[PDB]
Amino acid sequence: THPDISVDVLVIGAGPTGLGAAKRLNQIDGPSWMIVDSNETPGGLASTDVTPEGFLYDVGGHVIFSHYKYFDDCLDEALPKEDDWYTHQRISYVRCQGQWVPYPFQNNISMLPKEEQVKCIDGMIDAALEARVANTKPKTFDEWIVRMMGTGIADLFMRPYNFKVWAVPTTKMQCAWLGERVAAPNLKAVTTNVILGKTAGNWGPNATFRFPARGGTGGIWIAVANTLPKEKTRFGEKGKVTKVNANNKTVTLQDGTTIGYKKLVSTMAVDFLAEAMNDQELVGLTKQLFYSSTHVIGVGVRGSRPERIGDKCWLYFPEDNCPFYKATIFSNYSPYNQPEASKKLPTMQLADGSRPQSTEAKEGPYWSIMLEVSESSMKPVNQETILADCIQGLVNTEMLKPTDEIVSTYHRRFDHGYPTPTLEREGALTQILPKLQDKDIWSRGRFGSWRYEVGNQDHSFMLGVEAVDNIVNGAVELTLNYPDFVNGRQNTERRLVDGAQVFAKSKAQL
Amino acid sequence: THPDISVDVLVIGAGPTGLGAAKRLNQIDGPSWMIVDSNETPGGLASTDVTPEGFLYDVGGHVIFSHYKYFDDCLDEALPKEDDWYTHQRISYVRCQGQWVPYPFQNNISMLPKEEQVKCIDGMIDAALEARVANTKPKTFDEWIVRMMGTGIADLFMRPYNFKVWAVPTTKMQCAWLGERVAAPNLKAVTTNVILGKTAGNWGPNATFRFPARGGTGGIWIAVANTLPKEKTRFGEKGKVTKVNANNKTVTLQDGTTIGYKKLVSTMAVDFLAEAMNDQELVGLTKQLFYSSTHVIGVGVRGSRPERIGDKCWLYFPEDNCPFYKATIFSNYSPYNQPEASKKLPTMQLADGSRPQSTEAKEGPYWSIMLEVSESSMKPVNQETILADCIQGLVNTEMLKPTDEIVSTYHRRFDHGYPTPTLEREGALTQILPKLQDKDIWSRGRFGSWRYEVGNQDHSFMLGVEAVDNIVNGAVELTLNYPDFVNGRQNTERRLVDGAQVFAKSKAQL
Amino acid sequence: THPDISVDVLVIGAGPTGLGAAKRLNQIDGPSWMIVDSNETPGGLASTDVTPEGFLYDVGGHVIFSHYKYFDDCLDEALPKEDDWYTHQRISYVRCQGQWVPYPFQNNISMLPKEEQVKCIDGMIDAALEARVANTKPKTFDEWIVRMMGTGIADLFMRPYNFKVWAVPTTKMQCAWLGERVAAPNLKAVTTNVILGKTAGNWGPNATFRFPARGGTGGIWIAVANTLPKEKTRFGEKGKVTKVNANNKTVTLQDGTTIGYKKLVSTMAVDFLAEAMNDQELVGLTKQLFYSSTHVIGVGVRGSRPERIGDKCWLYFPEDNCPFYKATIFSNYSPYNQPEASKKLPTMQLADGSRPQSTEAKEGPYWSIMLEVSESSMKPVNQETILADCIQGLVNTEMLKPTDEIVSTYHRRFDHGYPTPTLEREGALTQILPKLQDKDIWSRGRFGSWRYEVGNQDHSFMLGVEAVDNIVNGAVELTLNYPDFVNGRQNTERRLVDGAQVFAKSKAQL
Amino acid sequence: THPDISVDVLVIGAGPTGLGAAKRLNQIDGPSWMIVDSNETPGGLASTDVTPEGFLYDVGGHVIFSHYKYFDDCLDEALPKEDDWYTHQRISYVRCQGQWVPYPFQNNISMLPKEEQVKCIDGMIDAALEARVANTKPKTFDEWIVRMMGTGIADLFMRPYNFKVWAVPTTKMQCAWLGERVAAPNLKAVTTNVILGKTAGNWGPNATFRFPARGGTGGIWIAVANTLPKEKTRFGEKGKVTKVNANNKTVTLQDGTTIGYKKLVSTMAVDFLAEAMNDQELVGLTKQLFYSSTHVIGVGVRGSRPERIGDKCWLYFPEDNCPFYKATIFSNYSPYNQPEASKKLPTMQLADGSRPQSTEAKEGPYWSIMLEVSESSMKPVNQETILADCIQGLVNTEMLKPTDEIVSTYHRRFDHGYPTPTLEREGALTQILPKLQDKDIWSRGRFGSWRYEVGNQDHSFMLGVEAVDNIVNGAVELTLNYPDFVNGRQNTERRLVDGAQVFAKSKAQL
Repeated sequence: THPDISVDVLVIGAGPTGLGAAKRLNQIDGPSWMIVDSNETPGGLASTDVTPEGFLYDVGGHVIFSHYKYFDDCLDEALPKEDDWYTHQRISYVRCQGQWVPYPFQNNISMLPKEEQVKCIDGMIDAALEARVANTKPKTFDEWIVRMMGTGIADLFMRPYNFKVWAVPTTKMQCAWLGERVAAPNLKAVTTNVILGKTAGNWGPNATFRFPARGGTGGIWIAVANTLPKEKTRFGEKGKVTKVNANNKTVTLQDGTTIGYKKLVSTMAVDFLAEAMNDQELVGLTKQLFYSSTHVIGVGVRGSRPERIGDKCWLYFPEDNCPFYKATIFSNYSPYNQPEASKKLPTMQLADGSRPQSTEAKEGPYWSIMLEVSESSMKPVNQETILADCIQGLVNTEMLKPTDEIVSTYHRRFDHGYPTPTLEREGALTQILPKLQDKDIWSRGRFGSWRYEVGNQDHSFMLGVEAVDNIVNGAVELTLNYPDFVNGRQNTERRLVDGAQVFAKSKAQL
Repeated sequence: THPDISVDVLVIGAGPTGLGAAKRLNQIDGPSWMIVDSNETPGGLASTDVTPEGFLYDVGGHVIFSHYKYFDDCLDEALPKEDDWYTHQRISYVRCQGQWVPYPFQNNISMLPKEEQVKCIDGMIDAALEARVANTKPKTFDEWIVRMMGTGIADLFMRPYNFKVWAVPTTKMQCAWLGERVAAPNLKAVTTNVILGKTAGNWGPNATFRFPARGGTGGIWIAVANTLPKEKTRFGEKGKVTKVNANNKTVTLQDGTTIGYKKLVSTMAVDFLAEAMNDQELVGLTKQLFYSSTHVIGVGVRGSRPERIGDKCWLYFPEDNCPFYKATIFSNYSPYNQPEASKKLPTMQLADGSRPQSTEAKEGPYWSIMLEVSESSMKPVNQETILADCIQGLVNTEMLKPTDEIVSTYHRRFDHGYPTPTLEREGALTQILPKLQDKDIWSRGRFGSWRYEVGNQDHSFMLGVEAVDNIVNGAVELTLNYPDFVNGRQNTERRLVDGAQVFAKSKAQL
Repeated sequence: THPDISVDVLVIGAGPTGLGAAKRLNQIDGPSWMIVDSNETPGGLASTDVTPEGFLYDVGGHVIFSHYKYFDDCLDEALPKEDDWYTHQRISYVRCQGQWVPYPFQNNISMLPKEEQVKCIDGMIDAALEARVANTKPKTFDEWIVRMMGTGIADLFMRPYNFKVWAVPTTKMQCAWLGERVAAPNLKAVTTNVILGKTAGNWGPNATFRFPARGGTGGIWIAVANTLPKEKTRFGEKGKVTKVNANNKTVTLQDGTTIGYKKLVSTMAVDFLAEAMNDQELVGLTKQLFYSSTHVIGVGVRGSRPERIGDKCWLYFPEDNCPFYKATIFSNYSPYNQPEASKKLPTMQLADGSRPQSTEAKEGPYWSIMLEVSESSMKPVNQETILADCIQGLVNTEMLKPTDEIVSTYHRRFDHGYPTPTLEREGALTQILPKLQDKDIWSRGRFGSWRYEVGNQDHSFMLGVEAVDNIVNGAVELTLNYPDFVNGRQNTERRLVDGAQVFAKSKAQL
Repeated sequence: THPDISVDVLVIGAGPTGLGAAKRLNQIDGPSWMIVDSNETPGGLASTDVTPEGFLYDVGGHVIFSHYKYFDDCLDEALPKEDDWYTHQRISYVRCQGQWVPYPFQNNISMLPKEEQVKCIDGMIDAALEARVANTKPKTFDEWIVRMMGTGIADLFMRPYNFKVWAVPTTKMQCAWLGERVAAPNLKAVTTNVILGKTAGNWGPNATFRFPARGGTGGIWIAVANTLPKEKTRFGEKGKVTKVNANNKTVTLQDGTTIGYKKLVSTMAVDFLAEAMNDQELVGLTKQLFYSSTHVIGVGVRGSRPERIGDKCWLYFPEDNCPFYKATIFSNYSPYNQPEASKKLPTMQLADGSRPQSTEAKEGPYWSIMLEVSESSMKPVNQETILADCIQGLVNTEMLKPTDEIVSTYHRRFDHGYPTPTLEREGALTQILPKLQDKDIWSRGRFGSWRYEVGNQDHSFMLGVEAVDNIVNGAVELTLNYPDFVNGRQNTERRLVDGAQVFAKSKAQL
């Protein structure tokens, strides 16, 4: 029997990855292609939400630092105007004992109490002395932390914070994933900074970043998707994949429409993929993979941006005085993330969780905060209380005075939030991925390929892109198999306009 | 003024690199392309010469181990029949103090005299003890050798041999070039072999290889070049580039024909390239690069293959009893490298350089030997005596009895033999290569890009191929910039028939 | 009430230690003194027994190597004649897999099977590599063995042998005791010896030793004791100490005679001493100390000394094919340890445990063998079978052919054989010894002070000597508290004739 | 010919060493003995001088910390009353950049400027990291300093101070002497002190010490000498040894009197001894030794003890703002080192070097300061200026305000001040000392045996004591040959009343 539609390359999911695939496919204009999504709005986890009070909220506050000139070109195409972007300097801090410690924590010990400085420097001297002699490699994340920082920093920040974010102990995670993630503190420099009381907040890929002026990060992907031929796309309930038959290479959607593919590029969660395939081997294989759900909490609060907050972007909270691991001053990114000052809104509550002194709509201005709370089977959260706990933590961390008027509240739980880099991960993936590809299926993405090392927006985009480029031009998928390689360099070869396009354009010219 | 010919991509040189470029170009069938060469026969340094007495000789006995399935595919295309190739197991030895020591030398100490065994194991223990404590990296090749093996093996083999081949001391070469070249010996295994008297000759990329049944390795490249459209090739005095004007992107040939290009893939020696451009900056820059001239000596000798030689493939000679650093029993590769048994040839001389007892044409059978002798400004040779010294060395190494009858003598001096991995090399290349590419000039190859690490046949072929793939598809030149990356893996992504070709073929089917 | 006898210094036990005490006391001739013993013959554990068939047997074959010129002087006084001593070269071997491996075992790996040479050298390389980096110190004997030699030599010899002698696992013993006992293998020298098949049997304090011509080693202490005033000695049942009252400083003998002292030098087993004091604190403290019983076996066998034995002195047996840890060819020391050639003796049995072919008294000559078998609560023995098992071991080790005729059989069990250097030892001794000295009691000797490091004959002699010299001249007991100090030097200061004696003589001369 | 006097043991020199010899000889009461000295007052370098204004001064402010219970006993005998001694807690500082840094300097980095704190901690980190890997031993004192501390502390304190005291560079001195002298800083504790701003002034043999109430330290040795039989002594011009004949064992004094000896204990400078013997070999050998002359400066100053001085005992001065390496607030030791308050004295000068405002004799109270200034051929001093320069340095170091009234001035040069522990020292001594003892001569003392390690008062006393105890009782001279052994322990064995004395007494009681 013949399928309703038949393409050479079928792309499932219109998130950054699938949009990357579609962008490269459309750039080449070679094989016939088609992209579907169960969501009427493209963007996936990189989309933006809006509260009834006019407050924008990303999925955990995203930031663009690209290793890819291609990604750069696509973004410059989607939003070409100068005033489409705001450029921001990275201002990051860590909350440790009533202090704001300049990121990276391990490099700013000088801003700690003396008693803790002692412990940290001690552990550092220990770890350094042993590292001078070591020959083996760290087995676990925890081991890597101890070797690179010391027990002082490990117990004061690393262990509790990393459990607070990853929802698993650092002893159950691997250590191959932190090439450009976790900085390795140098003893001499650290102690020098402890003596001189100076700082060093230059380390990190996020040195200087940019953010879309309007519509949040989702606007970027809507704008990108708008560069694609509308007829080659299928977003909404009409594009929801419900079945995948790999034996005869056909995908069945929600409405019943069947598509035939020669090559499949799937960016949905790989466990969902196996579940769709009805391949018990692959289901059982994927069920060895571990992830953590993400709770995104939004708070819109009345008043000018406090002096206490300043130009802070995002902050880490390793302590237990709050349920969230990271907060973001969203209002600092773009004035269009929150309502204008002339907008009148009623006070929902005070930061202490009591009635307002007035239930009338007052003017602004406003500012916005976005918190993230992790969940797993090792770290459950209570949904009905999590908002109140988040606000209460905002009080306890001196983010909000108990007199501060809360204008809006947001809360959304994402089942698949983080692809946990456990010890069993590669053991599962090196089986799952090659077996999918032998059925001509390229499963890529934050949950398609499950590798956090390369699970950022640009990374995903180029996962889709390189998947397609592999399928067509036999290119090697560097982004997928060599995270250190791609993250360690400036990828300037692949562009939105290639020699193929140029030469063909000059070919049809005559 | 207009050029006589205009192409999008112009390829200079029909060696393995240029032919790689041409192969990928012709595969994609995108932009207009043209390949030229000053030689009527394609193959470059990978070609085959023949003596008037019917003996075949490569340029140093070229042996194939491919890291590239693309290279594999092109070869399988050029010579498709089963009987086009002969399969051989690697048999390699090192001549050390009247002994044949199985490659790798550093792992077969057991075949040495006891005193030297002691020296070697001593040096190895020292080096192993220091390595347990080392935190820095070796500055020079010499340092790398001492750290990895010890002064015993260093003085007994590594230093004198490496001078004998590289024509420069090991203290003037870098060490970043020897990933899969030099084997790092393990103390425990080495000593265990010294105890048991066993051998370990499985290390090396050459474990098993194949050789073209006829026409030497040059026949391979003729066969490859024959798969190209004849009209898009220009081989001979008509294809000799004498001028390169990068400012207006035009090349002028010997006959006067001018060819305009948009992109230039040049495989000629980079210093010759600068000389052709008349770019004094690039001339002065390239003249900082170092190379060694190579003498190829051939000796056809009467008689069946001696028991003493056996099924040996190639042999290394670190000592000073001979001027050559390597010999190759070329007759072992294919029975068509030398005349048939029934062929009658007069004896030229005995192995001791004396007159034969009979100058009449006698029957065979025959066997063949091919030597290589380095030359530089640090290691000058005398051409008028080098043949006699090579034969005399063949006697001194007990390769030939002084009674053996020499039937044929070959001798050729290639001015650009080896691109020397000096300390200043990268210092020059990181200037030269980017400046050329800014003039849209991809200078690739053994002397186009000057990197021995990746200067083999497959390596060169893929230098051209990936240069083109970069120009057209924006792929990254992994073979050029990341020799360890390409050498340490199995490159299976890029094939002679890609998804582009397949999908286009299915599109022209309807 | 008054004591029957009153002396300034009382010496209990006429073993080497007590004899040392008595010798220094008698040299000084200062304070009044007296020495008692329960045995009519002085010598203690360094005495000789005789079988009814005329075979002499020490207590485990004793060998004299002196660290003390004083000990030397006393010996030269007791036996001054040239023919009172026989000089011998140390010929020692280890029985491992049908092989006689030259002592020290860990330095003569070359005389082992290849398969075991490999293991041993592997372990040595590992151990050397870790030792290059180590900064701590070994906790136990076992750890010391592993760090210094490797798991190869450890499992092949050190562990099984050291259990076979110490009657405790090497993990329960300390490592501070082996300064001049166990040799530390040098990797380079060892491997060089494995290469050249050479030997290294020069290590050890026992380089060239002497042995008393007549009466075994006991004759030395009889001869020494015969330089003491008979009236100041009390050997026999009359001299058996059965009570010690430290409060009023009185000693009650067997017959009831009471001896009052100002200072007490006790050489009996310290636990026995506590039991004699009826001091429960000291009994409890001493019961924490650990010792092993020693079984001494003797075999007189008919025939000339075989070629298979040669000039071997003592041999170690790490394997389990025999119950004994060491054997000694006693007949090699002196021709008087065994009956003369003309002596006629009946054959008791054959070496395989069967009746002789002839029960008549036949001529010789003869040779003698002495075996030692350890016993503890971790290594129980069966006395009724131990002799037969020892002979069987002599068969299994190719010491005795089953045809050999056994002329005499000796067996004696010494309850206190070895002062086991357990981990708890110093923990006990550093309490026991100072608490005894506060009661003016110097407990010295192999079981008086319980330190194997310094439990040799000369060591003991000088333990008594230095104890007295401390009591009289306030000399520091270096032999007791600094075993490494006294063992690592040539003690030439203290002589049998000192300046005091000289000047006193020259004073009485006028 | 017969000598006018004949003794068994002759003791030259009535310093602490010779007095030790005399004390032990007189204790034993064995051989005949005699002690001579060219000085009518016993004490040697440990004597006290007095200025005409009634100010006492030792030879560099001597402080007693005893390793010897024997030394303790002799002192308790000489000055038995409780009020004969004053007890003081050690208060020591280092003058570095207008600061008082608590001893030891290397452990109190916290009290330094930040810029120098950084340098010091850096050097410490480097040195620690290298030390984790080091497998050799330091060759020179300088090397030891760098290894144990770092280039920071080395350049800031160690090098300049140690030159300022030893009068030779730290590169010319050996490192085998500093066991209990120089502290080895622990990086962790040091950095902890730097963080917390804490201190650590507990390290050092001089934790709590005592001082003779009257007559300085010389009073001690006079009091000791007064416990000897006067007839066996010979102090002054009569006891001046001018000639020594070793071949016939006789000594010729100043008056011509000859004394025959069987054993000689010389405590005079060994070079002077060789000069006295006219042994050219020994002179040539002794002149290979190196010493440094010591200048002692005294300043009596009017006024109550300033708050600026406090209860400071002695202070080190590494900088070049003064010529002296050490100062001692001698007035803090005893109120009897300086005149009583009611004493009336004129003012010699103001501390800035001008006339006083009043040349009339006013009252006190007073206080005293004693400086030490080294001299050699590498560090020459000017005698005529050295006093004024010392006072000027007292001004520059803010010890004396320029208004301070100087009451008295002392200045004495000691040709043999310090036995410099050079690299050639042991090379000379291991020849000189044994060759003297072969002529029955025991050269002991600060310049008799020339070893600073053990050149303190108690050390010297016990050098004589142990020399004699070796001559008589064959005791080992641990103090001479094993400085680490004696300094690292509590020597409690040898007492002023020994078992010989007790037993002999009790024997003469009956």
